[PDB]
Amino acid sequence: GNDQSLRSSLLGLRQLLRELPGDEAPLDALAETVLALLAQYGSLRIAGLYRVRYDRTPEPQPLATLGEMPALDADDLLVRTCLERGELVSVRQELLERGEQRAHSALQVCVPLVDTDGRILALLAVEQMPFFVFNERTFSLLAILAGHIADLLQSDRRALQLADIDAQRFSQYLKRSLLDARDHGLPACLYAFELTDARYGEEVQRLLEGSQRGLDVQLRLRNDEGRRVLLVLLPLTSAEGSQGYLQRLRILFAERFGQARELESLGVRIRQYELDAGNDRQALGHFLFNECGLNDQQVA
Repeated sequence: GNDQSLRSSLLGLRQLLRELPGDEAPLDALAETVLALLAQYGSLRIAGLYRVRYDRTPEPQPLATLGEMPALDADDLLVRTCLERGELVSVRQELLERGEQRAHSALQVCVPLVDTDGRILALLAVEQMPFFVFNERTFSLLAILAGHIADLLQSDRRALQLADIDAQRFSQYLKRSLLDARDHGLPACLYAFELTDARYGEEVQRLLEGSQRGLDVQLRLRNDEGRRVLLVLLPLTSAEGSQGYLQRLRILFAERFGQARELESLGVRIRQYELDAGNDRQALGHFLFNECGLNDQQVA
């Protein structure tokens, strides 16, 4: 619902990124797009996007602006606090209620774009947004969006990392889904498909791999019982979405194989794990290693 809008925005951004020449710095090239996306989700009126250097200081000249963005500062406390802390920070509501923003010449909120490593890539500095959005629901969707954007921009150093790009993407997406769940209660779903019948194993895996679509990420593995397992993560997906995912998958299996066969008749054992906040912090381990028969060398 809300989840598909977010996913759609992120898929749009990933597409632009993928089409980018290659001599072009993604943060420079797509800055206006990133600012527009942030503006749309936070109903922002006046804002700026700034590059953040390797020492957590911002470059004063904006990559992009929205509305009548002022020049920055000299050492604005909100700007400093945000980059220091690597977290979103806001002024107190009462400053806005008093009308004290023009005098005091202050911002309203600062949002850092931090990847799954805790690397700060960019700063969103908001001068103006409507009072009715100056709240925790909005601040939270900005933080969610800023993190996923930062992860997508992280589109280098995998040209310097040793792992298959597919394993690298699954690992990053999983960590991010864990943060989305722990920090904001956003849902995601992991499906594990264990292929127990070696006659159909090959073609089932091919069908499953071929089904991959927008943001879903997969990892091909062998478990401790000798059997192929295909792990599928559905980021930013509610229960209605992840249940719908399997319904589509069953239709696909029916096209390919018997309409008179169910997936399970092909030796497919399905296991599912909904990521949560109230979840056990060790329960994902039991799912992955034990239930799925995997190990911490294959999933980390």
